[PDB]
Amino acid sequence: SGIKSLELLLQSMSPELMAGDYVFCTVNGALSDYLSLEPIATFREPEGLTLVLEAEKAQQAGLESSALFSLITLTVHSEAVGLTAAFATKLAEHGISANVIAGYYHDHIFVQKEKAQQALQALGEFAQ
Amino acid sequence: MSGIKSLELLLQSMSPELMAGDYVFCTVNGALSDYLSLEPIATFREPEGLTLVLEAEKAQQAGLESSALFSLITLTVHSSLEAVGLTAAFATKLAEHGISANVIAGYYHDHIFVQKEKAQQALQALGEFAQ
Repeated sequence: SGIKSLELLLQSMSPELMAGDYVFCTVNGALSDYLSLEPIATFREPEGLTLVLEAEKAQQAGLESSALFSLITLTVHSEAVGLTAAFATKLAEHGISANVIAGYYHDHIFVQKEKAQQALQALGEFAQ
Repeated sequence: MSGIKSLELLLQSMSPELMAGDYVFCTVNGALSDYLSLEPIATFREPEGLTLVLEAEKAQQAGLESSALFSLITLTVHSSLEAVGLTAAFATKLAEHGISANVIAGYYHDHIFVQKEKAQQALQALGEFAQ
């Protein structure tokens, strides 16, 4: 019953592909300097500020970014350990890299834009 | 054959490093600009509100109420934002020891928030290698 409580958690898992193209940038400066860019996500690394922002905004401000990513919010309904291992393994099996940002309420997964539809279908296999 | 490349990554050290500080997760209302003075290490704009990841006592005496304490581990292992198998590898190493991870992918490295009490065990799990 400690085994199968994870399989129950995974069955309640529900992926949601969100709107917008995203890019990861790294900048040097105060977070305050980049507020007008309205980034969805922020991380202060010792190497500099990570901005996750709409690809539109990134090139309007002419930042050297990354490949385009799509955002999948991951919901569970609703607990045990192994959730991240499970969804990341499922994505890995389809040659999809998962760049996860834990928010307060949900896990947010950034996948290659070209692989977004593939990732949604793969993660949607759990609720069956 | 994508599953075998994942296995090869699992069998490697994540080269973990424990960072200074106790961290907490918070959800707040309104603009990030309101909270700049708190100097959050991480930010996420969720539909349900702004997530802030903050030093324990920066959050505590800003009146945001007690969260569970987190330690921060960075993976120094060499990788990009499109290396398939890496999240599965580190997430698996942690799960094998009963450790839940709150992962934030940075531009350069993955950063993992684990419960403060499990910080040394997370280092041990993450630092495991085959050869």
